[PDB]
Amino acid sequence: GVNNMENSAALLRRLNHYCARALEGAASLCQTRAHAEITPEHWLLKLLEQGEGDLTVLGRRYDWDMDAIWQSLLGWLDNQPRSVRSRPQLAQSLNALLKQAWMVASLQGEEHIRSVHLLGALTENPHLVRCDGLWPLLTLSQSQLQRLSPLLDAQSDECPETL
Ligand SMILES: [Br-]
Repeated sequence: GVNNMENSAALLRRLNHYCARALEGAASLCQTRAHAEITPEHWLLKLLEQGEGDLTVLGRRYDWDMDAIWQSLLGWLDNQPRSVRSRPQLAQSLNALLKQAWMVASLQGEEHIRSVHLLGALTENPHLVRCDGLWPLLTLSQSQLQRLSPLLDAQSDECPETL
């Protein structure tokens, strides 16, 4: 009903501008391919496409083979079957990832969701993705991600706008 609808909408409003822009990009990509559901893989592809956020900073720091991650996401994208819809919806796994990322962020005292929170949610629930090439994203624990906040705040485009 109404309360559930408004809860899902409040969750979308909590996304920072980087993550929101990427989610819109994922929805646009789904529309061009006439796919019914926006998955976390569609979102991760668009996050990496923007390539200046928390994920890119971590990839650079920990020397992830970013090309192999991108190729795995392309492979996953091309292997997805068409599922007729004039307009896409968020997949069950995406609503779950969004909700868990907010819970990760809110437990840290944050008001907004950034890509590191989506990563934190993913590392604690690896089955939210069904793409083998995403294994580097599962290498850091939530405790490690939390400790990396000063580095992310110095290098990511998702950092605070003030000191
Ligand atoms: Br990124």
